[PDB]
Amino acid sequence: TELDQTAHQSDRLNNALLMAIRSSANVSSGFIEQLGGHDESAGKRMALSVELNNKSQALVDEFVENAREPALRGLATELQATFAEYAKAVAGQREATRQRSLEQYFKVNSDAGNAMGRLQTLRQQLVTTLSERGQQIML
Amino acid sequence: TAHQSDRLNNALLMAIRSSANVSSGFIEQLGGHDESAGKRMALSVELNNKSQALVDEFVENAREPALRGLATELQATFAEYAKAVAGQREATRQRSLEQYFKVNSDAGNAMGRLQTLRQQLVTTLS
Ligand SMILES: O=C(O)c1ccccc1O
Repeated sequence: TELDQTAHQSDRLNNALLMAIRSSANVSSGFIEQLGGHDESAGKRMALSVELNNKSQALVDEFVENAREPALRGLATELQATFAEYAKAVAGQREATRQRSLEQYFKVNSDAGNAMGRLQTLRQQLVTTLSERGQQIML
Repeated sequence: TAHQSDRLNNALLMAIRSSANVSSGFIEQLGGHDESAGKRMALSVELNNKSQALVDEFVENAREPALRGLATELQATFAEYAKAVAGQREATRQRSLEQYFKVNSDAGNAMGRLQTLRQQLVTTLS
């Protein structure tokens, strides 16, 4: 049944990164809605961005708990540390939205992109490692 | 089955990055970063073309009747998302905040459905 446990680890990964990117999509589009005077819609996107990054970090933390094989743990905790960096930058984008400052938005939008670029590469290496472990069981 | 999951997961990650880039690009236009906004727009076009190609490969390789209806639903829902993101791009080229807001709800709801659709598709891929 360790076979179906590598699939749960892979789905936690894919869901975490998808929601992590959806959260940045919500703050940027919410920032635009705010500049158009759509305060209510912008507030809902801020809340959705909070909820998505919290859900993603919960999956990430569940991911590193169940990653016990050392061929997997080395990439797992770098994914957690990189994500905490990504989460703070998106949180910085949200406070710039509430403050209506393009200045603060550009200040941390480069941080979010850098951490997201490393998150996507870390997912690729982790997905390959999980797929390799699952295949190792069938042979 | 491994190629289908890679197509599905990469298609969705690239589709959401295509949207995040046009919103980023729109914000750069508001700040006077016209050259940097053009680079976000081009990357959004490319991510959309690549994710559309993966969705097409996925649907063609999803023949087992347990997946045929779910694959077609993914295709149509993905079409709704891409159309909205294309509307985000055209609202950006016309520098219209109101046109951006109109299509933003269509993109958010479609991607919320794609998130649940992808989960159901990979459990049927087991
Ligand atoms: O994924 C979302 O929730 C979303 C929201 C607004 C715009 C584009 C999007 O993908």
